[PDB]
Order: sequence, then structure tokens, then C-alpha cells
Amino acid sequence: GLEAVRKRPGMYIGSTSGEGLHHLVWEIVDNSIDEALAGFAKSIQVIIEPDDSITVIDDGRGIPVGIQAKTGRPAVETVFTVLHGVGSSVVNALSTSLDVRVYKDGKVYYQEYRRGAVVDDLKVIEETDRHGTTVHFIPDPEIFTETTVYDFDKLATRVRELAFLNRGLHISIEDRREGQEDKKEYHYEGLEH
Ligand SMILES: CCc1[nH]c2nc(Sc3cncnc3)nc(N3C[C@@H]4[C@@H](N)[C@@H]4C3)c2c1Cl
Repeated sequence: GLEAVRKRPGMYIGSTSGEGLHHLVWEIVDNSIDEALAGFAKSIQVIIEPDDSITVIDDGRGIPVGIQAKTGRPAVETVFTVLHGVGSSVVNALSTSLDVRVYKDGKVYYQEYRRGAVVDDLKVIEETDRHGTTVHFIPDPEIFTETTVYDFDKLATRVRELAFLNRGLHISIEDRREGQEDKKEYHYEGLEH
């Protein structure tokens, strides 16, 4: 299964260089984009955390959390643990750690993985008034041996292009790294313009 992705990352992400490192972001962001396209997500945040980890926050419906009969597992777990808008499990496999929070029906559902492997069963950790999905991942330096350092300008350029191609979407990019903190927010107007 996912062990194949860890051993042949080149076949899954094209490159283990800086290009592959950035590709991980789009593999998550694309799913938030799909949920905006579905009509439910209005805003997406992409955050470069102070340790070069990545958080992606949307206000869509939230990844389905129900047990599926075919697997016996919550749908969200399968998303991240089974090889398949299908790259979520690839990002998981190539990260030292990934955590997902699903905000749905007044509850926050949480699960974490370590180099692709489940830590514990999906758990309600909190109550909430919001809806959406937050994915945070730390790219694996065993995989990304050239660089694990993100390029804010490169991410921002694409985020801007995505805002344009998905006219109406609010999407931001934030850098929380030491001595270079920055945030750019993009929104191209629809018929209200
Ligand atoms: C934060 C990134 C994100 N946001 C999402 N919102 C949603 S909301 C949703 C709710 N109900 C049905 N489909 C999507 N789903 C997701 N997935 C479900 C399945 C897509 N092929 C993978 C990832 C994601 C993902 Cl991954």
C-alpha cells in the first residue's frame, strides 16, 4: 500500500526536490478547491508554519466521518491511509506527521498519522460551531533530502492563479516563519462586482 509511495516518491509526486515539496501543498489544496467548486467552501487558508510545516484550512462541509461498510473504517481515515483529488494519502505517506480536524455537526473529529501510519482511531476532541476541514502536515526530510524549506513567493503566485481560476473564492497564503512573517489574501469578484 502506502509503503510503496515512501519507497518510490518520484512515481507519485514527480520529484523529491523543492518541486515535489511544493506539490504536496497542491495535493491538499486541490481538495479544498473541489469543495469550493461543489459550492460549499467559501474560503481557503494556506499557512507556512514556523517550522516549514503546512496548514490548509477550509470552511466546506468537512470530510465525511462515517464508517463505510466496505472498509469498516471512517471515510476520513480511508482518505489518508489508502492509495487512490486523490493525493491526500500520498501527502500523508511523505510526511513525518499529518493531522486532520473535521468540523461537522457541532463536533471536531481528529486523527493523526506518522509517516503514513495511523496513531489512533478517529476521536471527537471538541465541540464547534464551524464546518470544514483543516489538514496540517510536516513534510518528511527522509524523503525531501534536498530541501524542506518552502518558497512563500512560489506558493503565493499559484494561490493568486487559483483565486483567479476559481473567481469568487477567498484564498490566502500566510508565512509565519521568523523574521519574514507575511500574509496575502486574494479574492476576485463575481457578479456583485
Ligand atoms: C483541507 C483539505 C480538504 N478539505 C476537504 N473537504 C471535503 S468536503 C466533502 C464532503 N463530502 C463529500 N465530499 C467532500 N472533502 C475532502 N476530501 C474528501 C475526499 C476527496 N476526494 C478527498 C478529500 C477534503 C480535503 Cl483533503
